[PDB]
Amino acid sequence: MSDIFDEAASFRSYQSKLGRDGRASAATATLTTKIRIFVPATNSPELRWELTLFALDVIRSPSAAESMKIGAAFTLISMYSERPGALIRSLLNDPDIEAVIIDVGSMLNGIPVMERRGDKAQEEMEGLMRILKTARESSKGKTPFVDSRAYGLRITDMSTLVSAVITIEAQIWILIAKAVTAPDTAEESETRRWAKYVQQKRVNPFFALTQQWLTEMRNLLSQSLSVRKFMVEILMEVKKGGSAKGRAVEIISDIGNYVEETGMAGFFATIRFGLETRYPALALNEFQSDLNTIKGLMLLYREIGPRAPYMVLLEESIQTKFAPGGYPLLWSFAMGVATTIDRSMGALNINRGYLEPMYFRLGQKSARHHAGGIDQNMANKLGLNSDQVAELAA
Amino acid sequence: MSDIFDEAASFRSYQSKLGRDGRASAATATLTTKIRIFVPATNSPELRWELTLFALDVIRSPSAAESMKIGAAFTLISMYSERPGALIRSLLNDPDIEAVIIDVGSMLNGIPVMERRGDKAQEEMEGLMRILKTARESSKGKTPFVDSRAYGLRITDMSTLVSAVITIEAQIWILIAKAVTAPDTAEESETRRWAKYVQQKRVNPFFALTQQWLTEMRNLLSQSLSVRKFMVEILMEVKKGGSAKGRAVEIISDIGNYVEETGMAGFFATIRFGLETRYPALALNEFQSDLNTIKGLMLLYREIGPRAPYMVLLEESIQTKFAPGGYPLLWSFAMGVATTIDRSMGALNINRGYLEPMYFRLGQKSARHHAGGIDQNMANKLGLNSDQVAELAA
Amino acid sequence: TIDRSMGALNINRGYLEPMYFRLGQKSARHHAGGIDQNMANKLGLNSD
Repeated sequence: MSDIFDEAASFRSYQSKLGRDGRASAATATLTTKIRIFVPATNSPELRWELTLFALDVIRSPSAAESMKIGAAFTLISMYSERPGALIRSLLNDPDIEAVIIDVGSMLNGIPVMERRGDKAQEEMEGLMRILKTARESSKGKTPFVDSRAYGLRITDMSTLVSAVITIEAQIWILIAKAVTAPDTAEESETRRWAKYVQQKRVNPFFALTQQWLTEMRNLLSQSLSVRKFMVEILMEVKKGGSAKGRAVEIISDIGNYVEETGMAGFFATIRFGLETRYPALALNEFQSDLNTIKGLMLLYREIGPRAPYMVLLEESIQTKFAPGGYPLLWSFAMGVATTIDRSMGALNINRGYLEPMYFRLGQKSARHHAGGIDQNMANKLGLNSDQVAELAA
Repeated sequence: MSDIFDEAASFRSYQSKLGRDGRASAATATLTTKIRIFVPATNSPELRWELTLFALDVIRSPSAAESMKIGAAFTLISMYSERPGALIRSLLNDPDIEAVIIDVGSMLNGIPVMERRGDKAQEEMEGLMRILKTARESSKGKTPFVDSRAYGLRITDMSTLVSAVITIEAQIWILIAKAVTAPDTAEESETRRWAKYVQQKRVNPFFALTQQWLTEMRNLLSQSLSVRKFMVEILMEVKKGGSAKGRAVEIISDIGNYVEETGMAGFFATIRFGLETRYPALALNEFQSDLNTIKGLMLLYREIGPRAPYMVLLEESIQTKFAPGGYPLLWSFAMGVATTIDRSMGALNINRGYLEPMYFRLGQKSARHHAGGIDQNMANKLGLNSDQVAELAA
Repeated sequence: TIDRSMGALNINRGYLEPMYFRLGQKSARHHAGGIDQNMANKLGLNSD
């Protein structure tokens, strides 16, 4: 009767937020791995420039352990800040890892430990020379930068160091957008992002890392979740306005615009195209289930918090509930109108196992062959009967 | 008269929750079996790696007693946690078994009990040696891992131990989804999950157990209810958000996303297809009793609690009431409409004794030949008669 | 007529009243479709 078809509406709503309540215990505590991070102790450009040159080699090194690679990645990302140690410690929310911040101090060819020389210090020094030698020998004499003069470059001016650092920072931050969604199909948008900043003169193109190095870093960035968690945390904190933003932060925030809502195009295309742009072909006894699920998903996205857009980057388990497959019918209809309306929509890979071509065809017809689609008009267009015909005349 | 057909509805509602009230006594207390669990006392990677290798061997062993196999399974599942004993003790709700947590301490080829050597210890040592020898001899020299180098592999880095343990836990946790529903028809969805996690780089494919070991572990998991209860409790605790989630916890929750509502495809398919997607063929005076039963089942499911999705895993007696057989007509109608609508639905085995082919045919017709089926339109589609005709044309 | 399993039940009692049994048999199939009160308004359901 009347009561039924409404009990389920609450039942499906209740089923979504079934056990997602309360607080968990500390028993489920992940084992932690020690991560050694080399941060510059001082503000001297010569030390910082020599440090970021070292961090580039460690990432490019094939003999480097993964823990060292994470430390080099953390060293690079926090190079812009005047207090890299404070930034890492106050913006780390990774239960998987524990970070031991190491102030570099002075700077040799490698790094001087400068702590009880001879006692548990020489072996680390030999290891770093093995890291540096293997890193340089692995490549065919090719420096990480696309310009060989950018590697053996002496930096003593603070102005030059800052510009050089951002270019290394910016080129790294391009990769996060398509590091886990489709890392193989990258280097097209990444080059487009780099070209945009070069034309804006925000980045000096002299310090341009080669694509061989970028592939090595992107592979490291995709494998490791701790680096992604730290980099997402920076994005969220920078996104919060209120204070003055420096050149380093402004580029990071600008890059974060492309990073947001990544890896969830299937869900958002359904929202933008399938749900909005109201087509008379919506209520057809086969979308009401998907419409109800989509409505529940909106509340879940609002409930998650500020980490919702970067769900794929953090690999949240809640993301699977958002993926198409729980509402394949409306999603198939949604990309049916999406491919016809948006020219860019159509390069998306949607060769899933629940394509439902019949509903895809209906979406294709809905964009063009359905009707003109005049929604409720606040302005009274009493003589616009032919106006729709002229619009429909194409 | 008017009172009839409402008195009957209240009677059925009261009969559903007939005697499920009050609190039971302690007289009906099951006999408990001692279960010996070997947990790592320290955090040294070598000891934990040796312990998980021993657990793999014991599980693979054919001469192992069932209690030893359950102990090995509990040892494996809790290896990721830094304090496995606390995790097991604080997440155990099994009246059938009592767990005696044993801190391993040091590690020989097997495990040193290190408690009054010579007194009631040498027999256990020789028993464990027999277990290991039988496990190694039983297979044709084949290690549990698909790579022979992964077995005799020395682990001293914490990161490598974490990665290997994560891979082993993931491969174990794939089996729970289809361990009791259809264990024989597995190895397809399990392989799909493994491929998905490999493509996400969450699991290192080097530590991939062979399919023979996976079959043995799936058989053990299907036979035993205590392991299933422990893993369902872990899933429930992990599902509760609020705290930071590690890589192991994220993987476990992502797997539990697939685990939820397993073994109840008939009921939920009935809901989603027959109940929702309102078809003019619903109100037919042969579905009213089924609709009332379905409503009562919905209230029962809401009443059960957070264990409602995992009733088949825990083998709850309430599950039999949820199974089709109390509402075969609406279930058959929903199966027909689902098979016509959902392409994936149709690989389901529905060769029951209450198929009612007439209602299956009625649902098949209602899916396609019935009508366009335009529901209540909030947006007024004045001229959408031709739109409905075109939609029905397909 | 409705439940296939129902029919293995032994109902050979002394008060069978076949005339009312026959009417029940006709009620399931030959009586009518039996459209009950419809919360959803299906105006075009005459052919349905």
